[PDB]
This record gives sequence, structure tokens and C-alpha cells, in this order.
Amino acid sequence: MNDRDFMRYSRQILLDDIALDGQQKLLDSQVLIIGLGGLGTPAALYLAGAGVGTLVLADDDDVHLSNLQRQILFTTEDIDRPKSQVSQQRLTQLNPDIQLTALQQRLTGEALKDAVARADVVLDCTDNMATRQEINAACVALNTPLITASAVGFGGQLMVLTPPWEQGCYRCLWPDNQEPERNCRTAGVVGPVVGVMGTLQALEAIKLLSGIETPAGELRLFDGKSSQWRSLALRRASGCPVCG
Amino acid sequence: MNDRDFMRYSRQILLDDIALDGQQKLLDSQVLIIGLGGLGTPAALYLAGAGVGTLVLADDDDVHLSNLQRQILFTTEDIDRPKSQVSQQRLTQLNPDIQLTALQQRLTGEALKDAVARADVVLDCTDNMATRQEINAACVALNTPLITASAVGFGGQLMVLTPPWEQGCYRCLWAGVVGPVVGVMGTLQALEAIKLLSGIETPAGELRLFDGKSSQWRSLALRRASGCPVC
Ligand SMILES: [Zn+2]
Ligand SMILES: [Zn+2]
Repeated sequence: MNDRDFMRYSRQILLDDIALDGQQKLLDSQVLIIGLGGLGTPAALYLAGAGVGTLVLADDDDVHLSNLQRQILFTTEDIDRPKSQVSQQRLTQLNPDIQLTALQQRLTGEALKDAVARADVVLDCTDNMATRQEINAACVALNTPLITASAVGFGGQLMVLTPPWEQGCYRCLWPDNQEPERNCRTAGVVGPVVGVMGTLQALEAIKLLSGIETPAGELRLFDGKSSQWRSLALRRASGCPVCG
Repeated sequence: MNDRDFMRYSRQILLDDIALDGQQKLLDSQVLIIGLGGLGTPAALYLAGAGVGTLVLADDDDVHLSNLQRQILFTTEDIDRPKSQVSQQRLTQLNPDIQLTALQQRLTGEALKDAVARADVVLDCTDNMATRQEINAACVALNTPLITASAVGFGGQLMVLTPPWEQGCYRCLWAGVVGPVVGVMGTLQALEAIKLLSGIETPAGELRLFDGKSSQWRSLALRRASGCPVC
């Protein structure tokens, strides 16, 4: 690569586990981020700056004042402007040497499928159970990893699902499809909490793409209130509508 | 608190643990963020969007290409501009309704003690063992809570030291980095500030360590050193 790119990616390249090799891998890698909010926003911000070759940002909503408290990528001046655009645009100003696509739609059906297909890794950053479900289905089908997370109030939840599908899919831990019983406090959310969650979704994407020994198949839980971390093991359904 | 304000802070206000009581508290607080790097950058960003009344951005340095990989608050286009200025400007675009004071200088001795005094919580975001040491001194002198962090390669470190100074100060205790690893640490530094300024209970007498490769946290029990030169 370049002698400049070296400087920019200096902090990663200088790392044994990544070095020049991985750094190229990152540059040759592609990542799909469905949803650019308090979760996908810092996810995209850190991936671009890390040098992920390609980034597809999908989000069908505009920038609202209500967002600025946790969706750090945006600015008040961006209000009413479509997220995907504003996003790609600002990420560009950060890392021009990388390609950024902006889908101003809702990824579904085949539009979501092939989109998933390509991607070497797919981050789910839609705090939506339905979407998350088909993103999972699609991911399982076109054997492409899914790194899903979420947050409500002071609580965070993260999960990495690799293609081998060892410990099953999201439709294993929740063969259902409706909603969880955390539907109560679904009122607000602390920025740092949803933030740390997305940021971690990116660390997991890097490690996955740069082929690092990152444990998966867990369900990490964060309690922003007690500032305590916790992990629940996983194992697939003895006959899931997927992963079967 | 008008229509606009209710709207931006709405996801925080609709929270039992904060509501108008806390949102109001945040808006009356001042936080000193010393250092605007991989740590300070996301911290300032999350605190501002949160609505902390006054933010003092300290940092005697300019943007560099190297930076852009972990310091998410800057772009290539600010490459030679000073950070405190660039931060101050970008943060205002996010929340014009809060007090944002830049500090293109380098705090030390008195210049530091003043800033620490006029500040509810101080965030040590200077990955420099030295500045760090002076701050811990100032923070204990003016019994001002100190949230400090670190992040090297794949491992981060976090600590919340408060006034009763029960389990020690930073003395009582004592070059590549992954983007997200410093981030997590910084974002968490904000989380602790918001919990401290809003009044939420937070076990703090420990040294949280994060290993971003194995993806697991560990803690060490702090202890105020016998005859510590500050405690
Ligand atoms: Zn399954
Ligand atoms: Zn001490």
C-alpha cells in the first residue's frame, strides 16, 4: 500500500495482531451496517477510521433533534436530512480513501439478500426485532456473519454469530419474532450505553475481518447502572426454522 | 426548559433514573475533559449530546493524520487546526445550547487547579502518566471526583475515584491502539460522568480492565496506600 496510508493506519499496523497484512485485509473487506442510529453511528465511524475497505450504510430515516443525544455522527444542522447520506458524507470527510455507499431505503427481500451476501460481515444496528430476524435469516442463508446488538435505558446486549452456525442463530435464542418483555422501559436510553454497544459491534467486526481469535456464540450483557458485564452461553434449537 | 430542549433530551428525560430532575442536574454541571484524543473525543461527544451544562475542552495540540483512526470527532479537513478549537466547533454544531469552552493551552500547577476547582467532574483523557499524576493531585486537593482511563493495543483501563477517597488516589496505585478499544473506554468515561452528575449509584472503588481480544472484563480491588502522598 501507500507510505501515507501507512501513517493514517499507523496505530493499527503497529499492532502485532493486525500489522500490514490485516490492514490490507481490512482495506479489502466490505461491511454492511443496517441502521445508523445510536448503535450503527459509532459503529460506522470507527470502521471507516480503521480502514474498512467498503461500507454500505442502510437507513430509511431522517436526522431528528431527538437523535442528537446518542447518534453522535450527526449535527443539529443535519436535521431533516436523510441519515444514510449525511452519514456517508461525514464518514468521507474522515476517510476519503475508502468507499461508502448510502442506501436511502429499507433493506428487505432480495434487496437485503444480495446486499448481505457480499458483505464479509454484517452489523445489525436496527433496534428492531423483525428486521433483526430477517437480517439473521438472510445472514444464515448466504452464510455471512451477523453481529447484532441493542440497548434500552441502561442496558446493553451484544452477540456475534459466525457462519459455521455452531451455537445457532438469533432465531435460536428467540425462535419467536414478536418482542421481549423489556417493552416497558423502552422509553429512553443513555447515550454511552447504546454507544458502547455499537462501538463494540465494530471491534468485533475488525477482529473478525482481520482474522483474530475473538470468542463468539455468547450473549454479552451490559448493565450501565451497575457498570457490570455478564455473559450467557448459547446453543441452537434442536430443529430451528433456520440453522436446522 | 422549552419545546426544543424537551425534544433533544427526551430520550434521557423519559428515563426513570434521570427525568427532569437529572436532566436539570446535567444542565447545571461543568465537566473538565483534559485531553481530546481517542478517549476524550467520544467522551466530549456523548456528554454534549447528553446536555451537560458546561464543558471545558483542554488540549494543547493539533490534529494529525495519525489521529483520525481513533479520534472520531475530527476529519481529514481539520488536519492542522488545533483540537480544542476544532472540538469546540464541532461540538457546538451538535449542541449550541450548552457552554463549550476551548483551551488551546496546557494546564499545569495553578492553571490546572483553577480548572479543577470550577468543575464537578474531571475526565483524565491525557494518555500521559505525568499530566495524569498532576490531575490526581489537583482532584484530591479540591476534593473533585476524577474519572481516568487508558487504552493500549487491545486493552483498556478505567477508574472512578471520588471525594471520600476511600480506596485510594491515583498515586496510591502507581504504542499502537485499536480504534474501538479506546472508544469503549472513553464512552464509558462519559457514562460514569453522567451517572455521577445525575446521582446514580456506581461501584467505583475498582480498576476495570478490558481485554478487547478475548472480549472479557476483569477488576482489581483498589486500596489507599499506607501514607499516600495525597490521601
Ligand atoms: Zn437457528
Ligand atoms: Zn492516595
